[PDB]
Amino acid sequence: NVGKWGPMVKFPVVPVAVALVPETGNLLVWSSGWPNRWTTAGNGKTYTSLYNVNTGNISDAIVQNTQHDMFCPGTSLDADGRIIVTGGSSAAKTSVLDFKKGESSPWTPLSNMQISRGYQSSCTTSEGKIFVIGGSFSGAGTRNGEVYDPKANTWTKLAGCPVKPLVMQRGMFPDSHAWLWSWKNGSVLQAGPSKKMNWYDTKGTGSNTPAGLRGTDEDSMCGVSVMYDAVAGKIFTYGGGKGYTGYDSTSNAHILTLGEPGQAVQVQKLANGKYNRGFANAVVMPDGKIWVVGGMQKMWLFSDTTPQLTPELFDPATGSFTPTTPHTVPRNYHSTALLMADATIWSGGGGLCGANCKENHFDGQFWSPPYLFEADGVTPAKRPVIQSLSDTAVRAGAPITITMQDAGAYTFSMIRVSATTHTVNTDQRRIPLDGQDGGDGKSFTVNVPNDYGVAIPGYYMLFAMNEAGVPCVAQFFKVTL
Ligand SMILES: *[C@@H]1O[C@H](CO)[C@@H](O)[C@H](O)[C@H]1NC(C)=O
Ligand SMILES: *[C@@H]1O[C@H](CO)[C@@H](O)[C@H](O)[C@H]1NC(C)=O
Ligand SMILES: [Cu+]
Repeated sequence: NVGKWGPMVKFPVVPVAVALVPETGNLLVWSSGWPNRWTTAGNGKTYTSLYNVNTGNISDAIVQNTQHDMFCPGTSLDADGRIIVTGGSSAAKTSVLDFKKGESSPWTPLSNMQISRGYQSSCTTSEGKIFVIGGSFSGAGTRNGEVYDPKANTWTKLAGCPVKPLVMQRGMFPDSHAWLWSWKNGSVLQAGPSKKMNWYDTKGTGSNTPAGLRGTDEDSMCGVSVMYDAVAGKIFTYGGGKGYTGYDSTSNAHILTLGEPGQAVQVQKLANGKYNRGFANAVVMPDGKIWVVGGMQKMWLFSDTTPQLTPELFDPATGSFTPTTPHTVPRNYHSTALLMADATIWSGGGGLCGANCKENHFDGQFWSPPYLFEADGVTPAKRPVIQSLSDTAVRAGAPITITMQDAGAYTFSMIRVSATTHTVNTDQRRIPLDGQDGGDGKSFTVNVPNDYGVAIPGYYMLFAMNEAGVPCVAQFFKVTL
């Protein structure tokens, strides 16, 4: 039992960026101002397409954003499940999609950023603000840190949050794709890709302080990281290279353990993965395993060379990797992967290099992990069902009563609804939840962690896993301020 690939789909745009839409769980994908190519200046618009998980069908490409070419942006989901995309080819702009108004309805404008930028990272802070830093694909000026207040609809520079301490030594865009992880009291850990990690404080006029080196790791551009147990403060990191392009990626794997902001982050070095990867994606699953898919060995853009076609499942409880079933198409630069509400995992994309470019990959597939199958690894297991939640918009600390269709012993986790492009996914985090049996083996009460630095505001998927480890299809709910 190594899981199983689902059937292949082929979008009418190259799915370079993708987002899970709250409530439905549909998968929204976008490229740029063209379906199949990009430019630095962009086309003043974006093509998007949407996979519907209720029907299994894909809709044809539309120009859904008519003011902003959202190639190479920052992405974050805010406290209400709005997808906020910054910069990129239209390097000054902020756009927003509110799913409630229609998954295919026009993206609408928000305030321009103070500093124009592209290939920055964006994250939603414990206050529900949006912090960006870096990003020199486009724009101008030192790409210092700024913060978006979505109540005020303003962007403010944070003099105390310079980019300098995160910049790597070599290669293109050394200030870009920071591994940003929101934490307690408005803090953000930049965990990489520079071997030097740094705390940022997004309150006030800003502050920053070293968080320590990432053990013995080297600079790791377009390595991956994921916060697989926010309650324990754990982040898994893998791979990357000394520069954006030009060098061999690594199979280095670490676990970071966060304590208090401004303190030193603990780093443990694991056994290496079997495959070295740059431009991979990492996805945390409801059981706390991490799936690492794609990437290449010697890093170049728009290239299918030295592809790693065999993904790996990492289990933090064993500190070990296991290979899963190979795919046939490379998933290198501009590839994406994302957890779906049915606990399968999207993988696809790659390329975006013009008409008749053989490195364009419009396609992808959904990977069903081992937990969806019986011990023979081929028969689909029966799945539990959440009938209801007591509440769907709860505060930090607040209880939620979860009513299962069938009586039994269940475990729970909530995974933050997320989006990804260019290896960057700041939105994804897992919180394991202790469930209190309510008497009947059917109603269970959990509490949201009491800290908004752990339970970052916004939408989550609540999964219940039965005694076999088989997860249900998630319910959505939000954590409010
Ligand atoms: C897609 O749409 C068709 C009708 O065009 C519908 O019959 C079908 O059930 C939907 N899903 C799949 C997976 O074909
Ligand atoms: C939050 O951070 C600020 C620094 O901006 C600090 O003044 C305060 O001590 C922190 N609050 C808590 C509850 O730790
Ligand atoms: Cu790119």
